[PDB]
Amino acid sequence: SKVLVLKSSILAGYSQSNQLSDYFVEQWREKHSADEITVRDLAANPIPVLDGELVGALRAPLTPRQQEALALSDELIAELKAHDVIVIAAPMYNFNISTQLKNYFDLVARAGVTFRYTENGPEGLVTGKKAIVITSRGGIHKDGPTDLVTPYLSTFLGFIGITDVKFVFAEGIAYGPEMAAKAQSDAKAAIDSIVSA
Amino acid sequence: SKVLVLKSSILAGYSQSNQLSDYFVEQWREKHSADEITVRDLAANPIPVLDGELVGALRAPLTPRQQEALALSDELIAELKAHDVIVIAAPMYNFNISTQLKNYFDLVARAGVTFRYTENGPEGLVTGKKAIVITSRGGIHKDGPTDLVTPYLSTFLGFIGITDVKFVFAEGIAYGPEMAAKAQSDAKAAIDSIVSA
Ligand SMILES: Cc1cc2nc3c(=O)[nH]c(=O)nc-3n(C[C@H](O)[C@H](O)[C@H](O)COP(=O)(O)O)c2cc1C
Ligand SMILES: Cc1cc2nc3c(=O)[nH]c(=O)nc-3n(C[C@H](O)[C@H](O)[C@H](O)COP(=O)(O)O)c2cc1C
Repeated sequence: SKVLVLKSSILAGYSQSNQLSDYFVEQWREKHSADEITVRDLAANPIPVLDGELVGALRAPLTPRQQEALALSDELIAELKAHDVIVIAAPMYNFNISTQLKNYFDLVARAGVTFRYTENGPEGLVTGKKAIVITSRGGIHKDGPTDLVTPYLSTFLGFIGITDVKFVFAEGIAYGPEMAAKAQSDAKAAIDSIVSA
Repeated sequence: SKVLVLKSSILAGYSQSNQLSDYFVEQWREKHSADEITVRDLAANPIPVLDGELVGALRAPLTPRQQEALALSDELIAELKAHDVIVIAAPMYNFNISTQLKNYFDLVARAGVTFRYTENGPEGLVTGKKAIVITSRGGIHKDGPTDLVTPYLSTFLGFIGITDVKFVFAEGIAYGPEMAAKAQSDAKAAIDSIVSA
């Protein structure tokens, strides 16, 4: 089986979500040693912003910049469709996801490729996947009205076919050492229950 | 009084939200001729993505790139604080706002500048504003679970102090000519009720 890990924090080795993604990988390698794991760091190797020129590349001959972004989109969709387990690190910045992750989403969502229209609605074409979202927050938003990230991720992932999503939260990072420790400990325990399922 | 219009679509003169923002400006000029209106097109003049280098500029001496982004952030916050009425065009792309608008948000949200921490929580420092969100959608999401854009905008704007927000929806653009006409007509009528309040 095949695991894809998508890192999206801008805080590099200080990132809470990267430390937790790295813990997931460690645990996965020990407990499922035959599985191949690919890590894509969307901050280290940024995906361009979706602009008018790029959306044209996805939807006459293309400019160099456009051909290249189509190629990238194809590469990213191919990689997603190639993996069985999708781990998405989704730190919350200003009540949204990171722009790093977003730009990835904007190249992956493509009609007739990752979803298609039917009579009874759109349906996703990325099938058979199990996702895990590792989402870190300075504050505490879980199950509250200020967490749009969680439902947005469920919505966006479901749209492209990924309806089996498990969320791992690391909240209250900003609230001192007991709380930041609690966040790590709680997230790791959640990861452990997933890895040993 | 002073009106700031923030355009965020990537579809230029084909943009539904830009056409509706332009209608708002037209109507505002006719009905409040003394008011000064500023239009900032976040697609035409893009704001950089918030990355590790830039967040450093906001939070030792800075690189050229960092000083410049601080300067930009200061300019954007100064402009926002200078206006009374804030019109934000928020087309929905892949269940989020545009990255164009987002990058603006990521430079405007700054502790001790647009919000501050207190004992009873954070409180916004952009006070006295009236916002209008003009949000366009191919589908129909209003009051449903797939509209995270609306609560995200309320949340993010409220965080920085902008708690008086009125939403103008133009939905079902993608559903043929009666529906796209309906969207325009319904949005314009909503704008009209706002402009003549
Ligand atoms: C740009 C910026 C924006 C942030 N916005 C929020 C916020 O909306 N809500 C919150 O609870 N924490 C916020 N935080 C705190 C982060 O969510 C917290 O540091 C989390 O650990 C980030 O994950 P990371 O370390 O993997 O990048 C923000 C941090 C930064 C850098
Ligand atoms: C990149 C892309 C993504 C889109 N995503 C959605 C979507 O999530 N939901 C929806 O209802 N419409 C979606 N649409 C349709 C737009 O919301 C619709 O065309 C709206 O009119 C866009 O505003 P604009 O013309 O001002 O840019 C999308 C369009 C594009 C270009």
